[PDB]
Amino acid sequence: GCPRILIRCKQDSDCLAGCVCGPNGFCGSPA
Amino acid sequence: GCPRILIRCKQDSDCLAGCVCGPNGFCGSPA
Amino acid sequence: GCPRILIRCKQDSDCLAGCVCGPNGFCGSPA
Amino acid sequence: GCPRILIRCKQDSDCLAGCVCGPNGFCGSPA
Amino acid sequence: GCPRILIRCKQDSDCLAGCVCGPNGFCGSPA
Amino acid sequence: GCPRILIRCKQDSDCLAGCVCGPNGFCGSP
Ligand code: NA
Ligand code: NA
Ligand code: NA
Repeated sequence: GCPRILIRCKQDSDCLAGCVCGPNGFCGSPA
Repeated sequence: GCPRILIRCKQDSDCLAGCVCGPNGFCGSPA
Repeated sequence: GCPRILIRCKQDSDCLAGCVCGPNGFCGSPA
Repeated sequence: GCPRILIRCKQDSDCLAGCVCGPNGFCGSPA
Repeated sequence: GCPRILIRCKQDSDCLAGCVCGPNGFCGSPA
Repeated sequence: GCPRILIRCKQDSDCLAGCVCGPNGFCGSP
């Protein structure tokens, strides 16, 4: 799954492996 | 999954969620 | 001390060395 | 530019390269 | 523009914003 | 002290709070 470090993002490729960019503008797991 | 950031460790609890302290003294995925 | 990177957690072992999982679900110093 | 990881700071040197300490005590891009 | 945190990768999307996955299997700045 | 995340550095200001740029070229505890 996605690391739980808070990282702001605008798109999914901004995030670490396993993550997508959530509607809150942070990297998160895609569940 | 363990995050793939390189983190030096002594013991498993030094590591982020999903990780253990591997043979080579870095955090990594179990086995 | 606990590094001042914001990381969400469920239990203490989710956090980096020096940190515990606070009642707000973020890593921090046991102080 | 400053990495978009949430990191608390009291002064710019607390942050990663490219970053300054913003008005709310987190690391961010200058200006 | 790539943060200088050492992160191992298999593909560019594994890396933070501004980074690509070098032939070295680490996140780094592109050309 | 300093987090044990590997961060490459040229100077101390490249590092997180409590850290300096050590002779190994990485941020560490002073
Ligand atoms: Na831990
Ligand atoms: Na710094
Ligand atoms: Na990415």
